[PDB]
Amino acid sequence: PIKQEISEYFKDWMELYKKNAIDEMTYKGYEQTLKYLKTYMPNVLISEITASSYQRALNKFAETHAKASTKGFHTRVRASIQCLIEEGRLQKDFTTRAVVKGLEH
Repeated sequence: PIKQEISEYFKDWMELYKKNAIDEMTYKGYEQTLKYLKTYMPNVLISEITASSYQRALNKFAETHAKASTKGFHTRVRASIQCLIEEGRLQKDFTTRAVVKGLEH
């Protein structure tokens, strides 16, 4: 079972598998994505997120960010959900088909 806030977990995750492992300038991205997560998805529990929820959060984000930017957010969040799946703590990867990443230009 996986009961925790999406934002909280992301930080937990990044500091475990990304922190000192990846480039410094690159880690900045995860810190940003973390920040974003805290904003667009406040007390959102990982176990409540649905393909729709996520797509919706992603849309709201796209209406104030560029495509490239919104993409980076998604991709990074997606990666954190993977280990959650692999570990067998999360049933369905809601970020799976939500591949739709609203643009801006």
